[PDB]
Amino acid sequence: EEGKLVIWINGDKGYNGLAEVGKKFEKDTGIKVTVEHPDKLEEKFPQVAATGDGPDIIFWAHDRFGGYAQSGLLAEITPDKAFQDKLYPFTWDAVRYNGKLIAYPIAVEALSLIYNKDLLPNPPKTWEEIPALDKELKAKGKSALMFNLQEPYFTWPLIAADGGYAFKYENGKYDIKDVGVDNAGAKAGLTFLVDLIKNKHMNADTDYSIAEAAFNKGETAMTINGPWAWSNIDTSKVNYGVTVLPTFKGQPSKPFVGVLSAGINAASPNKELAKEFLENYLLTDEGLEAVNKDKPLGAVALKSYEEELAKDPRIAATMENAQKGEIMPNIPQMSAFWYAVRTAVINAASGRQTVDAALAAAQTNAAALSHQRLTSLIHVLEQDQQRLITAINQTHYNLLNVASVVAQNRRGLDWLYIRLGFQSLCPTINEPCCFLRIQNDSIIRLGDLQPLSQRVSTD
Amino acid sequence: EEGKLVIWINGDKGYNGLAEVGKKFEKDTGIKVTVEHPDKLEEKFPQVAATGDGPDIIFWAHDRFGGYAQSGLLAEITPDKAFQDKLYPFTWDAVRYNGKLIAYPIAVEALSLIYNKDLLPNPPKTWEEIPALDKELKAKGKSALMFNLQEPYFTWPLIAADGGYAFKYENGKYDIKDVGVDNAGAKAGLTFLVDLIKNKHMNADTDYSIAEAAFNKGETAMTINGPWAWSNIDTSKVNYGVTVLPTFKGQPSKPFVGVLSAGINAASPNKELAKEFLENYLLTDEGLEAVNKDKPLGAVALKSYEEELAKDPRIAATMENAQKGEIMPNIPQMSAFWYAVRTAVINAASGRQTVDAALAAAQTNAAALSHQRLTSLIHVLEQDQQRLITAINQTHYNLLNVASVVAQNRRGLDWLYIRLGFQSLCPTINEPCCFLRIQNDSIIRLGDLQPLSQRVSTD
Amino acid sequence: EEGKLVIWINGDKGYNGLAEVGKKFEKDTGIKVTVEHPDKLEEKFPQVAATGDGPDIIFWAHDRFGGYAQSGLLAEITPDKAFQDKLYPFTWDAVRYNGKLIAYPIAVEALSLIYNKDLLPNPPKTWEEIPALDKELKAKGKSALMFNLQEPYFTWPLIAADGGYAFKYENGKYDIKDVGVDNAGAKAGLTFLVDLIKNKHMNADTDYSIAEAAFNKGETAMTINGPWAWSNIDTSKVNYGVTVLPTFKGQPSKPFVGVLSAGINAASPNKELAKEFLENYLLTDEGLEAVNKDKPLGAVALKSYEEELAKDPRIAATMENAQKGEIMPNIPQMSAFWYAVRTAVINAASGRQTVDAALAAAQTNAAALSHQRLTSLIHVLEQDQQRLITAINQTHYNLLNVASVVAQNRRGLDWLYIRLGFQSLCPTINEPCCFLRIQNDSIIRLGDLQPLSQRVSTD
Ligand SMILES: OC[C@H]1O[C@H](O[C@H]2[C@H](O)[C@@H](O)[C@@H](O)O[C@@H]2CO)[C@H](O)[C@@H](O)[C@@H]1O
Ligand SMILES: OC[C@H]1O[C@H](O[C@H]2[C@H](O)[C@@H](O)[C@@H](O)O[C@@H]2CO)[C@H](O)[C@@H](O)[C@@H]1O
Ligand SMILES: OC[C@H]1O[C@H](O[C@H]2[C@H](O)[C@@H](O)[C@@H](O)O[C@@H]2CO)[C@H](O)[C@@H](O)[C@@H]1O
Ligand SMILES: [Cl-]
Repeated sequence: EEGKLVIWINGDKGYNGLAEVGKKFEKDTGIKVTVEHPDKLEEKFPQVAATGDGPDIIFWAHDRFGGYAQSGLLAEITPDKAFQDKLYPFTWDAVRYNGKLIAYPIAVEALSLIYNKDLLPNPPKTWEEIPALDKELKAKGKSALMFNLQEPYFTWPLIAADGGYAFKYENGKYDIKDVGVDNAGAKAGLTFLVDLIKNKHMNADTDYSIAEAAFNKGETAMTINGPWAWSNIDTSKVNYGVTVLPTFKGQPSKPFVGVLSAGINAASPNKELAKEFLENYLLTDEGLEAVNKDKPLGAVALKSYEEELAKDPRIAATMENAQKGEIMPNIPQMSAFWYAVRTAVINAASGRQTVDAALAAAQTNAAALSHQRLTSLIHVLEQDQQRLITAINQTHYNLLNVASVVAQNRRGLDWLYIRLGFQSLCPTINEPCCFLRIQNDSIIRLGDLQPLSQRVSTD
Repeated sequence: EEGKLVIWINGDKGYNGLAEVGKKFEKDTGIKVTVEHPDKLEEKFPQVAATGDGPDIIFWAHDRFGGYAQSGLLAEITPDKAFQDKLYPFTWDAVRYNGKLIAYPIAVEALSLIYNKDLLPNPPKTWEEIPALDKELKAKGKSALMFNLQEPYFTWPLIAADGGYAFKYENGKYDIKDVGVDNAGAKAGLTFLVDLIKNKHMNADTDYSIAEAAFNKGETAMTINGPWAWSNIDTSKVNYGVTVLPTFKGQPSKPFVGVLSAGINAASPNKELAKEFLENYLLTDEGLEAVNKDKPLGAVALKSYEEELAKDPRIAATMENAQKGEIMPNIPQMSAFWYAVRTAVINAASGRQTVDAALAAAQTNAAALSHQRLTSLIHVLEQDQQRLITAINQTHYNLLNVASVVAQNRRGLDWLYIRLGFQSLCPTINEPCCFLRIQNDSIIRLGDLQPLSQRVSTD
Repeated sequence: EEGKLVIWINGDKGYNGLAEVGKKFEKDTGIKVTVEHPDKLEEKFPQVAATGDGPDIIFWAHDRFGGYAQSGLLAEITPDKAFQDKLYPFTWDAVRYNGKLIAYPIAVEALSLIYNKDLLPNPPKTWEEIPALDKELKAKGKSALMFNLQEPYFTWPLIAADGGYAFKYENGKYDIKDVGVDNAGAKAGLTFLVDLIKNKHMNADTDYSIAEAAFNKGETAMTINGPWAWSNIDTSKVNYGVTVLPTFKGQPSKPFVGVLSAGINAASPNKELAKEFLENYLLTDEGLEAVNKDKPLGAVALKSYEEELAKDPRIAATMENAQKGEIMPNIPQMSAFWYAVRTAVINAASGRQTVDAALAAAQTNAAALSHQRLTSLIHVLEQDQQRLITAINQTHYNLLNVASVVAQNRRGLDWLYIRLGFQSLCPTINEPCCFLRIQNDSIIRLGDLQPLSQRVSTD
């Protein structure tokens, strides 16, 4: 592991293009670079890193990096002044935590409205016109809009539009106790979304893959997604545009803006190699181009290459949406916020909770990293109890099966004894009879249990 | 469910009288009203309401409504100025939360001392005289005092008398971090109560039903209860009075005063029908009278009807005790407070904990809604582990039973083989013998486990 | 239990000498005194005391007593002015909590460097010289240093040296939210220690017993321990000295100073007997001498006897280290702090976590008594799940064993039926055949579960 590099990046990004940068590094230096894209990497990273494992370099939007740093998992990076000047200062702000740089910023990501120019020459300026737009499109076997409803990143622009917010920003400092997921703006936003589902303009089950396939197959007029998605739309040959997100109550949708960033694992014995790879290889016009040609990065942090990329109307639209949204905080509590909003949106979308109760609970859960932890614990314990009860049940049925064969064996022993002219088995061998007797009251008592979450609230 | 009303109210209130109001509503409008009184309604409500179920209207004392509102579960009510003027302003204060009305107030409830005039013509002015009073009554086969020891509502007046308090009220705002369940006043109060149990003037097991039956049967000279209880005493024909609660250390007992209130479920598609039922039907002299004749409501919020009720010496006594106690907060943390005091009082009463350790723990638990949650979780997990271990144990014994029949079957197979002049089973069929071999070290290791609560504290 | 005394004291202290004081008490008064030294007494005490059990008198360093008092478990002690003057005021400060005395102080304990004068005539002034010292000692079949790595008390002096601290002390008041276990000083301290283990100058598994035996057997040049340990070194006949702890980065090591103290259980019906035992018997030159001759107490609180003890160069060294360290807080949060640092040090020492991730987690856990509680809960639940799964697994294998005998019984039934000229069992008795059929998918699904802690973090 010393003398080589392992890099993790998300499965929706240009990892094959990044591997080409790794191949050039290897060509020039002899150093092997391996790029992986595990699932749930943003959750896997802190677990493996804490034990001194995990990759040398970790790529994610900047919002998770404050927590990683607070947890002891990141090396402070040491770019000199000349390198720092190569990148936009606002990108350096995104990766600064308690005064220290904790990652290299790569690219600015914001969500936009992506629309099919052949189905919809002139896309809606407002969210409110969508149901009527969907009505007409449905008559022709299409739909107006499909996007990932399973990740709150995609719904947040709408929730934020009328006033919803994560943590209040005042005096240059986020207040972790002031959360705006349950104010009037947020409620209106999510109610409008759940209204779309109620009136069957969207489906609660739609996830990344489903929306992408529908848009890329010409089935839906619009989707909501980031620069990474453009590559596959090009391949699909759909005639698409990338524009400003619809307004809600006359207010701009407010995407949470992410800076794709690369951190160095505090436990890496390859911190200098990682620095040189990121600074001398990836963060160059040629390194970034290789990644971008694979899956587009968005508006890159590197001024020299961004000056070219900026002339792309897709990148102009990206930055227009960015300017309307807000840069994500990188505070450790961002993971509690996302977990809470994720739970709210899914619960509300699927009709398992009301909008207002979903959001009230999110408000509580976002307002403490320990709050979600308790929520997560009870959720996981509830699952474990069901797995335990299931195993206990199956063993019971297994035992009943075995008993059935034992009973047949006993009947066969008796029949034969009698047929050969003895008494039945037990008086013949002169033993008190052993009878099958199975108690099941315990098993029945387990099958009665309401789920753990309910029983904890009802105590 | 649209076009009809479902109402929940507690099993100790006039629900048959409320159903008569529902019947009149149905007569005038065609709208069916169904009144239910499930057990634990105050705990069932928030669970079903959060999923968009539960009743249209929920009745409880006002203290729980802040939490329900904070959780997204209540509609703001919209009574006009003319209706608002019909009710006392202090009752409207009880149902106001973060500036909004969240329920209709119905009636003011306070606990009083109810005494048997034939056993006790002149009831005690002080708690301290009770043991000597009980001494003499016991000589004649009676007791001085019996009341519900399972619900802290009933013991709180005593605990509060010498200085105990829930949340500190200053600057018109409750301090959730300043809790007075473990100060000197509170300790003295609960010690005096546990002293009554120690010296056998009361029993820790006495609950609502036991006290009510004893008083109503003429077995005990005194009880502590609310206006709802009077109805059944009338039926019993006991000659009773309703008076000021005894003093403790020369201080008035301080009942936590409740306003029976009716909220509208945020998820009800019948919010206007509910408004009209509460405003045009229940909150009238005739609506309230129908409920009151069933079980007395106390001092009603409706000025017109209260002006009659006030002439009742029982209602005068009720309000004298109310004025000496304090209006309950309606803050979300009230449920943590009640849970904590409930646990303390029962633990101390039953001698499972010392007064001082019981109250110290209550202090901690009341000082955070998340604190009780952890306490409740561990309590529930401890129960679940025991249920799991019990099932695991019974399956083990089931398996031993099955094995016993299998062993007898094997002995019978061998005997017969030999009797028919073969060798035993296994050399005859030419197989290595399979032997019953049951491992039980796991089962024994489970039977060794101290309860979860102890093991978590001892980690 | 009324009319006798039960005393708990730790197994490393002079409990046989304390029992001699108990015997003198019994001789003079008739009152039986029983001294016990259960394991984990500091954790057992609060559990048994809360139920009104446990000893009359509890001995521990003063740091745990604030929590015991806050939990309702200690009697305020009532020494008069004349008795108070017998002991140093700073010892009385150690046992004062929210303005009240909650224990009798006995003796001041600080860790020192204990060295073998024959292996090491001139012990190191610095931690940094130890690896080179160990290098040379190892060549002669010895080692430089061995001390208990399982209890953070012993490692803290080093962690504190360069700036690590527990709770920030300002304005005479500890800030429970300002914890210094994860600052630069603390990280450097623990990194140096783990570096010693990496480079094999110490072993992560070394505990109290192992270090004591190695030093007392002449195998290692140095150990770190308190006055109690001297007694067994005397017995060993090793030629030892007791000196100032090594410096780290030119800074003194900073032992957390403990005052061995004796509290009276709030639930004791023997509070006056306990007072008289502690004041009239133990806290005398003769009482303390009896304990000290068993295992040395350190610098005693009793001025009269300390004036003699102070002339001991071992006691001078003890107090030099004390003055360089700091008196422990007695705040309730000390137990969360010790639990957190214990976990960090072991995790880092054993290489299960990195120094930086270990300490970051400790920082979080020390910063709330409820934080550790959640950590402890998940740790205990993880263990319980494994015990449950193990039992579920063994029952499965038990059932497979039983099934194997049942299958052999069936084969023997068939063979015999056929041999006696019938058909096989089932067509002969004219029954559909029952077959053994065991489902195991549940069991396999349980064997797949990652540990609970990981799954809760990954939710
Ligand atoms: O859905 C919550 C999720 O949102 C963001 O993740 C984005 C990411 O920033 C983009 O690069 C892209 O991969 O889509 C992701 C959503 O699936 C946050 O960065 C992440 O922390 C958060 O969990
Ligand atoms: O015991 C705690 C309990 O007290 C109060 O409940 C009262 C209620 O207000 C009365 O209407 C009557 O029904 O007796 C109840 C006690 O059993 C609080 O209102 C309730 O929130 C709390 O849990
Ligand atoms: O290791 C943490 C532990 O440290 C202290 O315990 C000391 C004790 O003070 C000494 O008398 C001696 O017995 O060694 C102990 C360490 O094993 C704290 O007093 C204790 O609260 C803490 O858990
Ligand atoms: Cl069998």
